[PDB]
Amino acid sequence: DRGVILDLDGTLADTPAAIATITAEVLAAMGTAVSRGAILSTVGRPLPASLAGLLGVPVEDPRVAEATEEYGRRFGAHVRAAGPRLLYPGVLEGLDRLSAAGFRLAMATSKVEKAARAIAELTGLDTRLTVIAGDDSVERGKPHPDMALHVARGLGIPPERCVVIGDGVPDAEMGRAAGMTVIGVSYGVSGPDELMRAGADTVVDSFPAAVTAVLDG
Ligand SMILES: [Mg+2]
Repeated sequence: DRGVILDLDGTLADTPAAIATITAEVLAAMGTAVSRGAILSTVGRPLPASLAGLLGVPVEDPRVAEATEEYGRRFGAHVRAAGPRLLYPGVLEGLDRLSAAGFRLAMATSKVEKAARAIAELTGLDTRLTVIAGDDSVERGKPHPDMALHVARGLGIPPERCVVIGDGVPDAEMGRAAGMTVIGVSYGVSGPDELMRAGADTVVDSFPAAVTAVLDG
């Protein structure tokens, strides 16, 4: 009777490299380019805000919508090409083990909700997850607690009995702010010290290790 709230990019789905590459493809389509470090700094964060920051324009600039739509096309094609291969090894099996032990599972992603659901459907996450929320599901996205509180409500589990698993500082900040335990993972966008400094209770180095941490309590 406990909840596990999982980030998508860099936690369940091995997408950081594809996100960086497709971001670059989209900027090239828009006739431009930015530093590698700038792109890397955005990986896994909300997409329109990230693209606006890389282009150096207001988020409401029409160039942002153009870039976001092009990104959606390219990323959607990538996800259809990958299917379940989009996920890190052990993810579906791990989620099944958590379900078997009586945990209710949710996704909380900085992707928009429609994209999150489509990815869940193409990878097989959909049959494991009770609730899916994205950046547009709530007024205040990561690092605010709201998304985690919203999915906890969806699960019917009080925040106190939920754990957040993610690879980003925003996930750790979201979980801590929501009054939840946080398991950071080091195989995504963040190193372990940064996650500990952001409030992770522990940091593990693989998804199966995160599952073991939850199962053993
Ligand atoms: Mg992430």
